[PDB]
Amino acid sequence: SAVKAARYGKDNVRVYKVHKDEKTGVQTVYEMTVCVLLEGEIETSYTKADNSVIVATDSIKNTIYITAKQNPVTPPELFGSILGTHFIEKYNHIHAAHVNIVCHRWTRMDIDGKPHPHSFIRDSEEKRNVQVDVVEGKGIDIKSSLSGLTVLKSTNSQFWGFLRDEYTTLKETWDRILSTDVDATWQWKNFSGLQEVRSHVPKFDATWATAREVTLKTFAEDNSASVQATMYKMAEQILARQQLIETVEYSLPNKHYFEIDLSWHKGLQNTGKNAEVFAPQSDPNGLIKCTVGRS
Amino acid sequence: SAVKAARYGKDNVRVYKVHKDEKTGVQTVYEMTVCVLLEGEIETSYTKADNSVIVATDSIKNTIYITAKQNPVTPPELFGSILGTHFIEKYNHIHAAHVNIVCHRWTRMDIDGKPHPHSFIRDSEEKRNVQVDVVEGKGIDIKSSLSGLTVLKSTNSQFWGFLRDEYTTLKETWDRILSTDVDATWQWKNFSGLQEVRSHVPKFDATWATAREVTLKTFAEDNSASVQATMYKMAEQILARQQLIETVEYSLPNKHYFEIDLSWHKGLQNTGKNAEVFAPQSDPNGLIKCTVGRS
Amino acid sequence: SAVKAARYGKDNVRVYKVHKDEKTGVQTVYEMTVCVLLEGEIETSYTKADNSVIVATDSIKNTIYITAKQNPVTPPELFGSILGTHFIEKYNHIHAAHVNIVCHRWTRMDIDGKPHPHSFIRDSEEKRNVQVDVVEGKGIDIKSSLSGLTVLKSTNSQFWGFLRDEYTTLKETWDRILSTDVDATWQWKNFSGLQEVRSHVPKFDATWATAREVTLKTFAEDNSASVQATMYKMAEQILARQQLIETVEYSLPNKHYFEIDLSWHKGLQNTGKNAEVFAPQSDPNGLIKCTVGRS
Amino acid sequence: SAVKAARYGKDNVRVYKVHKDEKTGVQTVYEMTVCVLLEGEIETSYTKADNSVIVATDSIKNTIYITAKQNPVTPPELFGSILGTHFIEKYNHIHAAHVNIVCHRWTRMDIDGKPHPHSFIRDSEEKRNVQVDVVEGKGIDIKSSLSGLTVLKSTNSQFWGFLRDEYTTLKETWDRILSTDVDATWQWKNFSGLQEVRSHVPKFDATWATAREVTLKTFAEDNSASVQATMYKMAEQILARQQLIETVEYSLPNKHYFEIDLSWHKGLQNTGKNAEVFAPQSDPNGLIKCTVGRS
Ligand SMILES: O=c1[nH]c(=O)c2nn[nH]c2[nH]1
Ligand SMILES: O=c1[nH]c(=O)c2nn[nH]c2[nH]1
Ligand SMILES: O=c1[nH]c(=O)c2nn[nH]c2[nH]1
Ligand SMILES: O=c1[nH]c(=O)c2nn[nH]c2[nH]1
Ligand code: NA
Ligand code: NA
Ligand code: NA
Ligand code: NA
Repeated sequence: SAVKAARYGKDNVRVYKVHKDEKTGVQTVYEMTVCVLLEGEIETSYTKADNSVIVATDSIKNTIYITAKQNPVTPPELFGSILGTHFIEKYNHIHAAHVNIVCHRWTRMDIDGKPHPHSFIRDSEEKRNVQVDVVEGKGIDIKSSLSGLTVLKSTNSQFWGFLRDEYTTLKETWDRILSTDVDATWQWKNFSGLQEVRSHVPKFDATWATAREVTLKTFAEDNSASVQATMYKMAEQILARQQLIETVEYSLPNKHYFEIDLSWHKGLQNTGKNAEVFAPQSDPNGLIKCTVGRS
Repeated sequence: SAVKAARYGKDNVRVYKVHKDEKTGVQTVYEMTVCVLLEGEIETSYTKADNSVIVATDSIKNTIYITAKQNPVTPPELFGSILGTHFIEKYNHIHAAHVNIVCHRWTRMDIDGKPHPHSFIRDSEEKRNVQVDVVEGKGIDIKSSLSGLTVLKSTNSQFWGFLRDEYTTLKETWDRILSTDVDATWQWKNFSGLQEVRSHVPKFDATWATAREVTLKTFAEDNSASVQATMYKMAEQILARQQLIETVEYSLPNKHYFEIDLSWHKGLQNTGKNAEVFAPQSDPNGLIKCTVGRS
Repeated sequence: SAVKAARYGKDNVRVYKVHKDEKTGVQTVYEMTVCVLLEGEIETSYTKADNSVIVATDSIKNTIYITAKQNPVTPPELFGSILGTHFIEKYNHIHAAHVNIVCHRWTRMDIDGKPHPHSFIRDSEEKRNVQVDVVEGKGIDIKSSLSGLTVLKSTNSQFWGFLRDEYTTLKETWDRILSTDVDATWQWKNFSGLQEVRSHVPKFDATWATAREVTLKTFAEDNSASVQATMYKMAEQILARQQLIETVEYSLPNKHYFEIDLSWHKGLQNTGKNAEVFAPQSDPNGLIKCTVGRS
Repeated sequence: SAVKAARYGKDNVRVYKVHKDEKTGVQTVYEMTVCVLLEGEIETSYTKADNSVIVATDSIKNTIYITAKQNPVTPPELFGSILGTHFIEKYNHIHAAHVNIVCHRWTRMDIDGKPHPHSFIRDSEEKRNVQVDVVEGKGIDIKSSLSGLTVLKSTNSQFWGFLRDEYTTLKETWDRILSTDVDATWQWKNFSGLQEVRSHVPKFDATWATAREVTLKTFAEDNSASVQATMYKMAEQILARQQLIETVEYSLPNKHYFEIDLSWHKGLQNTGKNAEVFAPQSDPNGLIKCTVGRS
């Protein structure tokens, strides 16, 4: 037998960081969950009990906090690139660092219509994430994303004209509910290393903002022919607004809301145009995926 | 043996309802999870296999949808009272109906600075809940609450002067992080029945708004001596602003953020005044409770 | 305003303990999650920022580990009683200690048909729990339970003869699936203090074993007329086998499995006697409760 | 813009199936959660609102139940292959079917030392899974796995000799706790189609059994030099016992149990040889991965 692939490190490292402006008293907080997995000349730790090649996961944990202490933790694309670069530069035998960061929301509170200098609220479990793969001799590959953005529209969603055969029971509809949890990923052009990442720092926050804004506006305004058609429109627009992105990926569940026929009860009408009460379905759910690139 | 207590029904009933304004095109959505448990002369279903006394849980489920179809689902205090009242009035042998409602957030989207007529976003897993106990001959007892309101302040929290003995290792602090998940309950004066509940309908939304506003403002502005002291201030203010409430209950975890001593590493200073990077602790957590009433 | 009730302490304290037999090499592990909440003359911590009355939750945490170090952690009824007793005896102003313990399963592995001296497997998320309320001048009240015991029977469950009216759509059935997650609680006679608890130590493990054995055997062998009827039989038997228990409580969801009519597809028969494929329903679910005592 | 990749279908389809022996009265149950995602000439559903190319996800759901009705659902490798094959053979424009199956445990109960004909218990959340990719012109690729197998050993785990530098604080140890959640995957030689899968049916259950048995025995008996070294031994043995497997993948968290120094309290000794009480750490955790193939 032989090791064909191997990576190891520390997962689920919770990190908080605060910035305090000594002049204004305004404080700003950041919270994330970090995973760092390393690859390199480490096969003998698996095959020969040779731990000398292992950078202990406990040490990787320490390194995550130390790096957050000495560097900005925002935008996460930059932090992840600095962290990953550290491992491949520090250890000669480590050749790739895989950094995943989940950013948690801490939005400044408004109290009496004025932003508070040091109080925050978790407004939704929506996350901003990055996957930063730092590979020696192959630069830095970054995938940025937003996830857990849960939305619903109560009309202006349709689904008709689909294939009908002996397995089909679904009725065509010209007016249905559409609800999903948005998982959207934009994949950046390869970067040659940390300097190139630094040269584009402002584009990371800007592109995340565009992705979110396009997602929400398209969802709200598209009289949707299907999840497929709507998600494609989102991807197209994001690609047109940031030329440094190569592809856009969407992963969308169709979280179904079923009509409830109540005509068995005193002839109550609750279907079609009379539909007011629906049953949200926890499972199963449609799952619709696509990766969109440049023609 | 004998039945000392018994209640049964349907839990986890997901319900959506939409309101459509035919004139303006504006739609409004409501989503909840409902539990209804009944008590009454039902002991023989347990002791003698006598199912004739059982209103099937499947039927309770149907009744929840039918009631949502024929009545407003807001405020949840009203809906729960109508639902509970139905069971005790409809079935002679049913003497209590216990209705729990969890309201899910569907906040209208703003697109290009203008509210959208039929698109919504789940802004946080914060819930608005009610527990409505409808008991024949004993009126309606309502407990309203907000839960899952997750907040953090990065300073203006203290904890010193606590008891110190041979079990104590915690250092006193004059500046720490405070984060919690707010669970706040206001208990209403007993109502004699559904008419009395109806007579106070506007106070339900108003009191929920006050509870939330007081929670947030007190959390942000109190230079906290402890969780205990801060939560008490919240309770006091809510009681002073709604005389129909008898008590206010708070349940607050202290979700700890620990300093990370990094001086072992190149003498890095990250404690006390130099503290920037912290380790959020998933567990354990302090848990602080109190019920506040009128003197 | 005034404090009407208050309790505080530390929740979610994970604890592991190992016992090593120096003679045989056999090791035995215990793992639990502990919550300790205290009551007493502590109202001024809430109303006057008087932290001198507070035993810090961090100290309660330390005390949990120290007590596990100096005392057996099994049976959990005993450990919880020792822990709770400590707080009310150690602190004059603390008058009640509320101890909740969740015991996690670590079952010894069998390797090549022989029990292994120090390797364990988590065989199910089924828990064994206790709630031990130690109240000064009122002894020790213990509620023991098993929870998360998930079971299914594929026949010998029925439900017919229930009430039918204009809200009823459920068909009567003489053969259905029954699945539930068992939550069973036995409430012990009040104990005057720790000595009395100690005098009954062997009965705690024995009664837990009986409760589980009765639950499983009754579930498997009862041709069930309803959840209500079956759970009552379980409670009766447990009460008859341990006279130190006063009441038995069951909390059982009916986790529904629905038939799937496939006759629309090539006349496939999958209902009634031909039912082979079913759709498990995640929600909603029936919820059936009862507390059984002695006549 | 252009579609670079696309797949869609139904996720989280819960399925139960029962087998009844008319002669013996013995019944056997199977429960799973199924996902089916399709690829093919479907890009116009995304780019041109052309739903004619869409096999509705609702129809995919129906097809999953119909296929379970007409075919054995065990072993899951076979069921997934039959299901995936159906879609690519039935629809000319569908060229790949991706089938994921999670099998849930329903182990027959033993009552009074005798196996019960129709009562089952969920003994752990451990799952048996398959990923079956059916691609037209490229056969069937199957990955089988076990997951959520949670284990602990209280000694005979070591970790010393790892790299030590300015980022290192971890002490070397010659006796520690090792606990993990086993995720083990065996990847089968490509199969040319469903007939070839059928020709190996008995090997699927046998290889799952071997994987589990090897996992448990190696975990229990290896005086472990590291997670890396131990997992490699498992992979090697599985590969040596089934020549139709090409690679074995392990994904193992190191779920840390920390010593608790209590010497600050009355000089209590709870470290090293005196270590009895430990603090399980929920996060962070080491994460160790490797894919092992044939040399
Ligand atoms: O938008 C939709 N896309 C689909 O592919 C589908 N299938 N069923 N319902 C659906 N809705
Ligand atoms: O606010 C706090 N209250 C407490 O009771 C406590 N105990 N430890 N830390 C604490 N912080
Ligand atoms: O056992 C049952 N009890 C009930 O009360 C019930 N209601 N619907 N189905 C049911 N099954
Ligand atoms: O088995 C282990 N492997 C590792 O790579 C490691 N790092 N810290 N502790 C560890 N334990
Ligand atoms: Na390197
Ligand atoms: Na009545
Ligand atoms: Na006392
Ligand atoms: Na095809």
